[PDB]
Amino acid sequence: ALRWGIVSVGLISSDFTAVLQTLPRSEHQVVAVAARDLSRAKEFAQKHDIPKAYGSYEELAKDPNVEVAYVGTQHPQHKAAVMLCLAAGKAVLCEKPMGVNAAEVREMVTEARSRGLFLMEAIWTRFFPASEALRSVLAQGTLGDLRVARAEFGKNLTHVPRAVDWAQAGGALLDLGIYCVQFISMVFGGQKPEKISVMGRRHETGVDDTVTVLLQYPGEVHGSFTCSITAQLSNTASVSGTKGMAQLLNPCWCPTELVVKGEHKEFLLPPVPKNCNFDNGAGMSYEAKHVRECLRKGLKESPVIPLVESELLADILEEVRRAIGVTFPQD
Amino acid sequence: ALRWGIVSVGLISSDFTAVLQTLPRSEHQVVAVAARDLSRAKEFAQKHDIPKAYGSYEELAKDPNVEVAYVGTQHPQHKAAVMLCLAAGKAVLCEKPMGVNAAEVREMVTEARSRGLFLMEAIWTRFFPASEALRSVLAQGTLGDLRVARAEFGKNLTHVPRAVDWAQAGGALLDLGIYCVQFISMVFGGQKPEKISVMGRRHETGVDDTVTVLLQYPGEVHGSFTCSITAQLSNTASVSGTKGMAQLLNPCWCPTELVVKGEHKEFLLPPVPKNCNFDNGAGMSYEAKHVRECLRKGLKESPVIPLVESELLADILEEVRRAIGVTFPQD
Ligand SMILES: CC(=O)c1ccc(O)cc1
Ligand SMILES: CC(=O)c1ccc(O)cc1
Repeated sequence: ALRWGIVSVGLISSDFTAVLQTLPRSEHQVVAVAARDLSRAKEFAQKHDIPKAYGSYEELAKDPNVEVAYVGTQHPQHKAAVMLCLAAGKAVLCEKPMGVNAAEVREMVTEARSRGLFLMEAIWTRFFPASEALRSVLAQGTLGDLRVARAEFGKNLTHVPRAVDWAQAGGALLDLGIYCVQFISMVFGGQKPEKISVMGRRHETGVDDTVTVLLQYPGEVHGSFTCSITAQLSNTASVSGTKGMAQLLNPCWCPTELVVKGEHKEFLLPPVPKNCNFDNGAGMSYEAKHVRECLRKGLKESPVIPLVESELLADILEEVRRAIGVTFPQD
Repeated sequence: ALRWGIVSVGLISSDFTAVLQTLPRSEHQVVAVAARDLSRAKEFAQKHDIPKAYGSYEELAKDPNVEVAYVGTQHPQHKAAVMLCLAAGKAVLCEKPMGVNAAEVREMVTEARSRGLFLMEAIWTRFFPASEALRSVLAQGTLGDLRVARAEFGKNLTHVPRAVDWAQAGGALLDLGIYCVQFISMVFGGQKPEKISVMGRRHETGVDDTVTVLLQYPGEVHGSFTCSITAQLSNTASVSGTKGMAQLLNPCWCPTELVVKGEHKEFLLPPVPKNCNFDNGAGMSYEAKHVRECLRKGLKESPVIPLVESELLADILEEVRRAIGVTFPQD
């Protein structure tokens, strides 16, 4: 079994741990959990049936029983936790966005690379059967030559505390834009944009509110997206070429429906678990299964989200928020 | 009755004439028609029950029986036909886009203004009950403070001859972009953009293929749209603020469905006529009825599409196609 250690005990670690505990037991075991104090960790481990509990991440890094660490901390805390894990020899699945700016990402990627160890950013959307089916449509030429891609993700998240906090690097871009960038990047082969234009505005709590971006891609195709922490959007993503459009329906960040040239196709979520903190949370299984296959083949990264692309996604996102003046201390 | 004269006898003049012939007969009469030769005009007049037929537009301009002229010619032929009508004292409803660049529009607007005569661009979408209801939602503050608007209109139109012809000023912008610009302008009070960014590409026949535009509007809100003559898009338009989204469903350029915060509302088309050349063609009635009310109150323009806005829409569109290098002889 792939032996997992869970770093941090917040909402998203719950969902992930819960998902992992539904997988075949000869395939995945949750073996440890760390929090920033011992009691918060004993409670999670009791609630989630994990044999070992730690009051620091370093102690989990050092557990010779953990093979892969899941880093589910909040945005600014990923980098130091990932590095601890990599130094101690663990493969790492890091929550999104892997880092707060590009230099954090290069620094994690370089460590992983130099230590010969697996690192992946948990852009879970990529492993949903509906996204896979979309990649297959693109590979097959079904839409003809491509022309334009589009993504949207906005909700009123102003009452979701850590969504709007300057000190947690929240904001529309880092919470929701990341899904738009990864989608656009995916449809255009992970290629580097030739040019980016941005418009948006700020929110009163120190983060970004609403941001639209235009990306010029090679070969004369382009994307645009819009994200927001105040305005509801349609929350779909599309790609179109000379023979038609393919579209991931709302919710595009955890999609279960693909529409290709008018034809609908549904891809159901696993049955369990059922009361996840975040919607469609059961879909976290797809990436969990993905990390296991990669490790089993001895890969040091995912071909589906390669480290060199995580770096590009972080370059793009930082260029976007620099265009509208939004800075974090880490820059 | 408002006595109409029909300039040009192509597909769109058919639809319009057909619509006019369904209106209360004490409200509208079609009294003449002109074409570039007498036979093409006698045939249309026979087919459409119009008492008088002309082999030049000048002869229709000069008919003292016509009160308002409908100029349904192709893009490059609007300006000379409108001017003939205005010189001869007729009110004019001119098909979209009124002109091929901004100078054509200013020149028509100036003539209309100096002669004390009604001119309107036939942006028919604006008079659809669903668009009216959308304006009302905006006026009521139902979406909260606004944030962002979005529009799309693309279809494969490469087999529609005049859509892709350099010499008819076709292209994505002038055939479909115009609907996106007018929508975006409508949602933001007809205000002038602070800034525009454009990406797109050309089509092999001398026109534009696929174009996306980002418009910065005052008060820290923005729009984006995408149009295309090769790629199918979702063909919807939306606007969102802090309390939700309103959306005109496909087909957004002649909409019958409005979705506001999840709540659907349908607005049926008039019953007749039924086999129009263009979809939802029956909806041309709304603008026809609009021209009559304006003339009855003695207006020299529409408050719904004022001449000063037609000029701004033409400025925007020309700036957009100049950004990607697409020029017509008239520039
Ligand atoms: C921010 C985000 O990814 C998210 C996802 C699911 C929710 O139910 C609420 C918020
Ligand atoms: C280009 C356009 O406005 C249009 C409208 C309706 C159609 O059925 C086909 C094309």
